[PDB]
Amino acid sequence: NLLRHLKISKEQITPVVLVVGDPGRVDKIKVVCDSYVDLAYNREYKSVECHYKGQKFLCVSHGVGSAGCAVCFEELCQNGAKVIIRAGSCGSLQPDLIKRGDICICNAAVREDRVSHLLIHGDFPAVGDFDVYDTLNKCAQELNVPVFNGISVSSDMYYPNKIIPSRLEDYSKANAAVVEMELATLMVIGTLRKVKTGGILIVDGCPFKHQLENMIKIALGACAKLATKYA
Amino acid sequence: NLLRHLKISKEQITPVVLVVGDPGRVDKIKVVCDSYVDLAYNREYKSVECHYKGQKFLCVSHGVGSAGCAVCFEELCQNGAKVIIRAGSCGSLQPDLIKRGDICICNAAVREDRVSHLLIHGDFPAVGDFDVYDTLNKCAQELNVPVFNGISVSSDMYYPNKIIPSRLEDYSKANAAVVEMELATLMVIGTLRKVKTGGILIVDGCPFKHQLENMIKIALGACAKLATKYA
Amino acid sequence: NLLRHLKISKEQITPVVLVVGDPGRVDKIKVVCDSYVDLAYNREYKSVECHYKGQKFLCVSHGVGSAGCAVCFEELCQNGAKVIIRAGSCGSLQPDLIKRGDICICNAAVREDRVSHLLIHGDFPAVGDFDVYDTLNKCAQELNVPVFNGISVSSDMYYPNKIIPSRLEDYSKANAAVVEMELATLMVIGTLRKVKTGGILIVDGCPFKHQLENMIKIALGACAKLATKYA
Amino acid sequence: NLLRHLKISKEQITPVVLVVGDPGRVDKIKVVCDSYVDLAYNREYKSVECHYKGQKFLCVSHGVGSAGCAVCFEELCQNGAKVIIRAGSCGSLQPDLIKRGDICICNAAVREDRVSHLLIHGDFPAVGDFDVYDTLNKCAQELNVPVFNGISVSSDMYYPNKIIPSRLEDYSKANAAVVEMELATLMVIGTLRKVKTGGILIVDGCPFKHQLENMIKIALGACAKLATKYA
Amino acid sequence: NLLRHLKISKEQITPVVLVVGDPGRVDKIKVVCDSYVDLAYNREYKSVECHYKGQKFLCVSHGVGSAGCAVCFEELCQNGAKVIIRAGSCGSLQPDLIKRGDICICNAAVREDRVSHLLIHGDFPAVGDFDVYDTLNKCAQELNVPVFNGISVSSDMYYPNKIIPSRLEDYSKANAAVVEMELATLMVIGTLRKVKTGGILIVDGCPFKHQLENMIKIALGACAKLATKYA
Amino acid sequence: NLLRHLKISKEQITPVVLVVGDPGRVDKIKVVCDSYVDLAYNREYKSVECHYKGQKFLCVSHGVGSAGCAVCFEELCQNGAKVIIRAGSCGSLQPDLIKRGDICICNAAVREDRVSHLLIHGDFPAVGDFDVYDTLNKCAQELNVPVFNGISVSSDMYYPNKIIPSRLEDYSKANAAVVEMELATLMVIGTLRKVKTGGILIVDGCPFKHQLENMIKIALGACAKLATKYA
Ligand SMILES: O[C@H](c1cc(C(F)(F)F)nc2c(C(F)(F)F)cccc12)[C@@H]1CCCCN1
Ligand SMILES: O[C@H](c1cc(C(F)(F)F)nc2c(C(F)(F)F)cccc12)[C@@H]1CCCCN1
Ligand SMILES: O[C@H](c1cc(C(F)(F)F)nc2c(C(F)(F)F)cccc12)[C@@H]1CCCCN1
Ligand SMILES: O[C@H](c1cc(C(F)(F)F)nc2c(C(F)(F)F)cccc12)[C@@H]1CCCCN1
Ligand SMILES: O[C@H](c1cc(C(F)(F)F)nc2c(C(F)(F)F)cccc12)[C@@H]1CCCCN1
Ligand SMILES: O[C@H](c1cc(C(F)(F)F)nc2c(C(F)(F)F)cccc12)[C@@H]1CCCCN1
Repeated sequence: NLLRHLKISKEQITPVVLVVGDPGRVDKIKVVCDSYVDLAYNREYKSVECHYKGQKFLCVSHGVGSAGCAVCFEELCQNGAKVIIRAGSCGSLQPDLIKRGDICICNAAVREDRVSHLLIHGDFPAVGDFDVYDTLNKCAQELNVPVFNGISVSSDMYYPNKIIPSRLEDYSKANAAVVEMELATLMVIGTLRKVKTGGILIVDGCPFKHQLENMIKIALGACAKLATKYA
Repeated sequence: NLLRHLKISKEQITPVVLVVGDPGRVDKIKVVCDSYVDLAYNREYKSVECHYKGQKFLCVSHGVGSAGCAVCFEELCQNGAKVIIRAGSCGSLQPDLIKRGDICICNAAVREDRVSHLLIHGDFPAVGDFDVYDTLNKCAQELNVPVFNGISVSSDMYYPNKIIPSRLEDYSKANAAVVEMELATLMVIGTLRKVKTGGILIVDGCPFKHQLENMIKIALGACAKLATKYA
Repeated sequence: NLLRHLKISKEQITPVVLVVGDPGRVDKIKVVCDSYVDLAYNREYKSVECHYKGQKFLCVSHGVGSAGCAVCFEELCQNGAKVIIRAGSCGSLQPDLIKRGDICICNAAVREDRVSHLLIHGDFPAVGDFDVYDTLNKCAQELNVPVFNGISVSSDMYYPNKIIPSRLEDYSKANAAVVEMELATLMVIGTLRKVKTGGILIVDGCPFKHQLENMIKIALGACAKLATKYA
Repeated sequence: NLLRHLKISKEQITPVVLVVGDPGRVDKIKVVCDSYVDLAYNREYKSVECHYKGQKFLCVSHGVGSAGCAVCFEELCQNGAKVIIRAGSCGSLQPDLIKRGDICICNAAVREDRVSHLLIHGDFPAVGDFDVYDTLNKCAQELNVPVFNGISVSSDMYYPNKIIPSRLEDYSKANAAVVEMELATLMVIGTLRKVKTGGILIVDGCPFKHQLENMIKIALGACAKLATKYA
Repeated sequence: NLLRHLKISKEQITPVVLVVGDPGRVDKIKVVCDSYVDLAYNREYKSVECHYKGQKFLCVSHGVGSAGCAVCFEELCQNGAKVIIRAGSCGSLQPDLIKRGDICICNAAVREDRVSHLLIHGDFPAVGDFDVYDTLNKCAQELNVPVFNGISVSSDMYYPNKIIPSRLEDYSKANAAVVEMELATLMVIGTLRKVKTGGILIVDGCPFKHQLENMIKIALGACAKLATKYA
Repeated sequence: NLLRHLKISKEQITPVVLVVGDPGRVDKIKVVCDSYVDLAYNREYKSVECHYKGQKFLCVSHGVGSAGCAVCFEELCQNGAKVIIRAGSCGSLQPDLIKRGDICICNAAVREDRVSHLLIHGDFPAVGDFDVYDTLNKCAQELNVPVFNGISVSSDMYYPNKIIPSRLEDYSKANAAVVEMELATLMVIGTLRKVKTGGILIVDGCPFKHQLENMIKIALGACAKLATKYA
């Protein structure tokens, strides 16, 4: 009784799941835990059980882009996952303030996908669980890692054309901090299925004009903290 | 140099502002503080300086509905206000779980207004500041008052007709907790102007099928806590 | 058996109602009638029975903005009101032609609200009753007061930002005369509930780059004329 | 220097124009005037100069549907026409009240076209000139012909399918009286170009479940009345 | 048992129909066939039975614009027509490449109408039948007539205003070749009713900055080829 | 000078590219060619040079979903690819007619993504190149493999919820044949960048109520045929 795309079973699903885009990132994360168990690898979806600080939680890759990741997240959320934290990279939308390697823990997101709109009307917020956000922030503080907080623009467009103007500049003026491609989708799906979500991101560019290791530490720390509550 | 609709001046604006819909509610709130100073009353917008736990903060009425309240909130946000907490009433969207007199502290809202859409594209979240939410929650806990947390549906429609179906049932299924008329507007305006916002509401009905005093205590407590940081 | 927000009863509702935004305006209007009876004051909604030229009609304040005023107008329309005329202020959209203190009697309006869209699809016109418009015009003429006629832009945005362009310039080029915030809402609600509506406005600004007394006279005149038909 | 589709020249354009859909209707109208002059016939656009009650005005066919008629109306409005009255047939949207052969003089219309939306944002009303409406009504009264007044639903769909529900039932509940295909387009174009418009229609069906001659008389009467003002 | 607007009967409908906008074009086409039979002329809809290369097919005029032509096309498609090819004129959207008199055979179209949107959601393509396109192309080649291939922008706006920008420039950059007013409507209706459609157009202008006879030959050739299959 | 996500270089890009969703599918395809060269594997994007019938063309995996695949397709289209054919699986939208294992070669698609809408207005068709479609069809015929032809619904939603109705039933009634998740995106991107595209799909389910090998043969055959033209 395996999940259709993750090819893992319901019993293999822990309460806390760390998600990342790249299956290769799962491999670099697992070796930084105390131990791990490889579970499956199907398409872009790679699943490993991570063991860290006496706690147990999966790390799963979701692929690039909202529709791809919705299949991952739906399979998790409908099969016992209670907390999903996305860790990844992003573009800065405030290049004067937030620079290469800076880390942003996000509370909400702009819904520039389609799938969330196929699930619920556009007016509904893409918003993470406060507790997951508080936990992520507290782990950062404990490790003395400075971080930013803010809204991420989640967009299905990576390569713009020159016909329809990009809204990234509008959202920068609206004080959105960063840009990526899956957080909003995660948050809407999460909310609809009673799954607590959050997101922590490392800036690796700007669309306009050691830190990684720390980001990962923060994310694994938050997962261990959250996991403790369900064990 | 008075504000056009609030008829108060920039110097009279404290860092923290409590907002409520009804000017009569301002009067019932002020007398529960240690002392107060009546500042102005113009149209539906009543402003009083509240004194509570050694702290100083305004209580301002915003009127019914999103466009009316946007004029209030814009005048505050553009003239020195740093934290705005809305306190009011709402309908329950989960009548089995959340009942008459229950109190909900909200993290985000559904944007069923127009004014927010005239300010920023629909995909952008209506989301409150986490710190304001954490503060509100902590005051509740300190007073041993149980509370719910969740998304509020902010709608410009109070009296439905029978032509266009209401989305309230959709949003209830999407796990939105409550319904009111101004929170989303507050949150978008707040975000756009770098003003930290939040909302605490008391259930007084359902669109489908002592506690007040406690709500007010929580709200005044959070305002005093937040105010301390800027004095 | 009181109306929920107006706090008046069905029997207190006359066939003709004059509506204005500001409760203070009700007070300045009532004293210009032959006599009056104060009925209620709840939130921003102030109701007074006006007596003028042997006729009987209410003057009710509706607050600022479309959602707020929809609660007022729905309570009136569902409880026996047959004719509602809004009197108020507006911005000029044709500053070369229509200046400070000029009076505009409006036949239709731009629906830049939300509530009307929650009632009926966007394609439907916001249009006043011709008879109410003809009456308003005829009273103006009788008093030898010059007036303009045209479409009003009804917008939920008073304070623009600099992200999303305002449509006010588009509508000025489309030959819309004035701008305000509630007429469209009135007209749609009116049409949906078989209530005859209209609007007369005095210019008090421009968003781009004695007369009051006369406006009020015109409005009270039209109300007396219309009221005569139902008594 | 002929108009591109009407194949008439600017000098041949009178201040008042009667428009109808069918070129054959122009022929049946012209012979009921005192005299006439055939001007042109190109595609569906037939133009004749009508002479009636000592007055001079064109009767022009506009074809079926909004985009077709917009070319007619734009050529008229940009080349000296001041008043355009559409006369035609329609479906009843209130079959209990308004029956086969009843005549409706319309004040406004539902914009279920595209071309008007390519000219101006959806929120803007399709509304006729009050004076043209008053004139049409007064001619009816003079001839003792009973008439209805109301909003027409102007739709680009004549033959519905069974996938997307028709809004005709919604608009019937919204108290729209009749349905046709060009009035809204006329009214928007009219408003944008400072041309006074109106519409008088005879019911010839229902989408749900002697009089002609009188309609035509009313229309020719109104044209003669309006024309007198510019001669 | 006549069709309501075409005024022909079901038995008079051939499997292949050539459609054109102008009823006068039907007259110039019929005389180029081997023989013909005039069937009807009602409003802008002129129907003639064409006889060419031993084959039998109608030529029908559809009028200007999408809503008008939808009535024509629906009456054909619901009454036995299997193949509809539109032949007409268009504007070039690539003036450097495609010039006056050049001929474009179109595979798909931009849906800038309303009626198609009243039939099926905007996301659905306006696309012709490949076989009809292949046939049209092969007839061109047989007659050694050079042709272009591409998407046509079908727009309900002929005369732009200066408020809402035209999308024609956007679609030119998107590599749309030509512009006209009815192809998209034909293609959607065709697809919905299982009718095979296509379009061949001759450039006669640009919105920016012998060949006819050949176009007609190509169109009559394709109709004869297609007709052979059903006889 | 490697492509950012494909991690191949411009010189490694052939004129014809076969694309598939699953990187594992690339592996099963390559071994069926005469020979191959593994080029790269980064994230879900696996690239191999295929050698077949004396011809040279890449096979590249694009991942699940529209936004993910747009990064793949944009990198190809902007770096020398002239023909992209997608081969994959789909759901049947006509379960009576089109069954498990049946193969559909698609001419156009429904744009239920977001990224295409961020590139060009919704009215623009998602349509493949006719020549690629003709080639695919001819290879099928040569191998005596029966196939269907039609429109695919491309949707970003795989797992529906029960709040917002799925349009799949609407599109089935509109005669769309199949459903998948990337074809529309491919086709729009293709059209915008002057890249010829197409799609061949094998039915493996229905959302309502040997053949593989043949599909692959057809796809490799079409790629070899198309490649011959550029070598
Ligand atoms: O989402 C991450 C990301 C996205 C985008 C955006 F969507 F705006 F173009 N920009 C990114 C940037 C950018 F340079 F800011 F543009 C840097 C790092 C990651 C980015 C990447 C997207 C490609 C796949 C990996 N995630
Ligand atoms: O926003 C509060 C409120 C709104 C609405 C809604 F918008 F859904 F109809 N319902 C409320 C309810 C309701 F009964 F749940 F419907 C109770 C108490 C306050 C409500 C009120 C609205 C009227 C003015 C005072 N705030
Ligand atoms: O609706 C009236 C009004 C509105 C607006 C608009 F919505 F465009 F900004 N502009 C007004 C102006 C303006 F100056 F034209 F902008 C003058 C007087 C009244 C105005 C005011 C709005 C604030 C509350 C009282 N009614
Ligand atoms: O606009 C007139 C008309 C339209 C429509 C509608 F658009 F709803 F289907 N219904 C009509 C009806 C109808 F029967 F009510 F449906 C009767 C007479 C004229 C009608 C006709 C439409 C066909 C061309 C002549 N005008
Ligand atoms: O559709 C044909 C057409 C349309 C348009 C457009 F819709 F863009 F304005 N432009 C055309 C042009 C134009 F000059 F390119 F603008 C030339 C020839 C026919 C055109 C004409 C439209 C008027 C009625 C006859 N078909
Ligand atoms: O796009 C293919 C596909 C999609 C969908 C849809 F989007 F409707 F749900 N349904 C599919 C079906 C379905 F069973 F018809 F629902 C079968 C096989 C592939 C399908 C799959 C989607 C998951 C990732 C692989 N492609």
